[PDB]
Amino acid sequence: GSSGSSGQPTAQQQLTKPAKITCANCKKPLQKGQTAYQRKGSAHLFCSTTCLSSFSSGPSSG
Ligand SMILES: [Zn+2]
Repeated sequence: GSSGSSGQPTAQQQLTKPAKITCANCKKPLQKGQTAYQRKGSAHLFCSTTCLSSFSSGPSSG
């Protein structure tokens, strides 16, 4: 005979949704109005190209 778990224990606490917007690279408070950069099929914004590119990590389980 034998046994198993086959369970997925999940439980975390965090803010349902953010209040303000920040760069996904430098994490800077983008003033309301300033233009933001967004990649294709992605929900991440950036302050400027310099970051948009920097963020890109590469071939890492992605
Ligand atoms: Zn940035």
